[PDB]
Amino acid sequence: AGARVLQFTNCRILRGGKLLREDLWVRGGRILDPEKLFFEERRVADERRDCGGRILAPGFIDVQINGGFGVDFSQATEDVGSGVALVARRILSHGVTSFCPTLVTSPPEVYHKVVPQIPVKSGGPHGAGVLGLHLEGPFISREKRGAHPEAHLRSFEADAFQDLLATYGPLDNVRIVTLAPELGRSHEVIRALTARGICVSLGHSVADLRAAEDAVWSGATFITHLFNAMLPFHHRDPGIVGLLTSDRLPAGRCIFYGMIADGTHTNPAALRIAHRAHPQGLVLVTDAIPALGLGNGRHTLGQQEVEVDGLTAYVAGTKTLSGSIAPMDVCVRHFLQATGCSMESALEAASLHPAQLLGLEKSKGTLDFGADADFVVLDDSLHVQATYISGELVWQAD
Amino acid sequence: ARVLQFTNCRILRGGKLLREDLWVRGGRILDPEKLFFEERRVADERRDCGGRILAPGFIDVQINGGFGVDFSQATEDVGSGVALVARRILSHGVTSFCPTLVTSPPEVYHKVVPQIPVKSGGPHGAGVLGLHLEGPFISREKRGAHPEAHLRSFEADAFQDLLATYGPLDNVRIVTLAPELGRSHEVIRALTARGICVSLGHSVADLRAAEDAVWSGATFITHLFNAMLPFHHRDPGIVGLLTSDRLPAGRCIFYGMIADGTHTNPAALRIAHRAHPQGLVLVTDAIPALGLGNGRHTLGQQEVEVDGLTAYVAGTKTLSGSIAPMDVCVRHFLQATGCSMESALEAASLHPAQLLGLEKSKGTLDFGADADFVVLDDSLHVQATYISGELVWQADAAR
Ligand SMILES: [Zn+2]
Ligand SMILES: [Zn+2]
Repeated sequence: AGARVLQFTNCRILRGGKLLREDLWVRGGRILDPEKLFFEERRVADERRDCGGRILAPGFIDVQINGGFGVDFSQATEDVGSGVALVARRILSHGVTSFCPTLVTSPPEVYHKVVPQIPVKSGGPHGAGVLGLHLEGPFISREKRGAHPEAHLRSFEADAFQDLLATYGPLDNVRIVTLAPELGRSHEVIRALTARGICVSLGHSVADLRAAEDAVWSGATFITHLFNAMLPFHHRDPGIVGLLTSDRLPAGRCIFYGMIADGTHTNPAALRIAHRAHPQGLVLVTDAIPALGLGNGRHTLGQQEVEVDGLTAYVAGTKTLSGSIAPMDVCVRHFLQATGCSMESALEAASLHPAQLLGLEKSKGTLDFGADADFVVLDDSLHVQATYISGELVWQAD
Repeated sequence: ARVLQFTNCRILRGGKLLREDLWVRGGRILDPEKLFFEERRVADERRDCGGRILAPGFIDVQINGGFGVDFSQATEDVGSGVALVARRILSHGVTSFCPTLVTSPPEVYHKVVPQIPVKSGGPHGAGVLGLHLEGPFISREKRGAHPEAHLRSFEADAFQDLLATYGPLDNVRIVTLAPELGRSHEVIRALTARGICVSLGHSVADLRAAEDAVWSGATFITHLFNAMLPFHHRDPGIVGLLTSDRLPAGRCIFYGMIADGTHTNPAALRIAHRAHPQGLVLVTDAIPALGLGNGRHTLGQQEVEVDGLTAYVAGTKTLSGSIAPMDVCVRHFLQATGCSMESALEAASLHPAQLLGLEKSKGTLDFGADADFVVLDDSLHVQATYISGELVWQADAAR
């Protein structure tokens, strides 16, 4: 009640699935109902900001990003925190206001050192907020390891959740774990992780549909880059993609799924068929690697060497895709162009949906009253012109 | 000239089940308001439907035979076999169909095609809308149950090669071919210029090849997912037509699906219906073993064995068509997709009518259309079948 009231005017705002010609009101970092404010507090805006007719949408949330701008999160470097901060800062210019630093399959000693150095952290002028870690691997399949090194894959059979605890170390900073559910004893691990509030995602897996459905019933709620590093859809063997159409899942519970809309990992047909089959679950992720923002050269991805050739990142010396160099705003615009969906659907896939996945939909991913005032200013092509966190301008184009 | 009024019914009209009466006169659906312009404003007969559903009669555009009849055999009485099938499928809710012939030697087409002409429906059976010729101009890689020995190609003289194979095409309504065949573009233009629907099937065509064939005039896909490349995130193949933005504006690509519970799992029916609901066409793809069950049968030049309710080419695990009737397919599609009753009924009637340009006379309960319709309960069991406003089959007479 003791903070300044900001009124953003001459804008279209994404609210309730629609672009509305309505002002955005903010105080103390949260969005205000202006009618409630005048009718209970009898207060008007302390400051007005003309948005020039542009679009305001909730800031993007990237739940799978391995690094960027030369930073590799899967390295136990001397200043891990500095690298996270650099990425957090730079992705503001991509419209990203929250993200999950992601680590790929690594030896346990890397997790033991890196994980405690990347805790949850609120966004601000210092960069997008850190929502917690996404640990992708090592409990994934050899057949679909993709860019993950075979030598550091692990399994559960010995002592299940304790094997995972010994591998990663304390899980306080962890928010998502990608695993392959066909691993023996995955049920016990999925129960333990979700009981601790950790989202379980299915990926890098040769699981069939029934195994995937079992994993959802155990508590899994996410699919890691749909179509990538999993078996294809077959009309008598649907695999993980079949989760998008399954009627055997808990009634009314939304299974979410990431898609990499960089133009290389999935064709327009795949983005369209998923968006049409299950629009509410689609989550845009960058799956970015350290070459994000650099565009070329040799980089690392954990224990692997990565080479960027043209606009595509491969494990050095191979034709194995190893992440993306497309920032989130590029993914949003590509998803929009490739699917022919509405601007609202593209913006929701990059913010609302990841927020819902993580249970944050009351504070992030929306412009609803009471939510955090994390939003981006967009032109009609969905180019980012400005980024706000807690109602404060934290990045502006030039 | 009698006016029939069906009362106490829900009718499928405009994509909705409406509690409205159905009026019929002269074999056609009647606008009751037209009676205000005539001398008599009351029906000559009223039929209380007990709250049941009236829907357009099913249209099966891919059925190879059934009940011991194999359309792809040059027997001494081809017409009698077609009539037998036509008669029996009334009990499955089917009031029109396209007898389908599989890959055969040219001598079979020359004898059989002239003996299966278009024929209106009636008490003697479902109407014949024309022939569906599936093959022989299809891929070796995806020939399925079609015999390798009788596949053919176009490269020599294209449409003339097709004419020499089939003989005169007057009775032909659909041709399934693989568009990656050389000179397929020419054949597709020639067929569609003559009013023949071209369907893509038994093909390893990539998406671009499939889209090109649509631009050439193709409007149908033969049993989606069966005998074609899978949906894939690098190149979706023919299935990608359901999501393509590269097709002629305003053209609905239609696609058949076999909803027998064996040819495609529920995920496939769901993913297609959600990606492109307006194009989905239910076909039985029935084979001569329909209604006979286990044992040895034929499918054209092939021997077929039905073992455990599944049809295979004898001595193989190669699927060779279906033994599920259309009403079973309708109910399976409904249950498997969770779609509306209206969507399931439209996929079995409206959509195949639209494919064939017949939506003003078949596949609808619109005014002026042919009064071909079925009486259904809420589980979509067919309890009665009407053609030209006349009752031609009834499940029982308990009511
Ligand atoms: Zn991955
Ligand atoms: Zn076929």
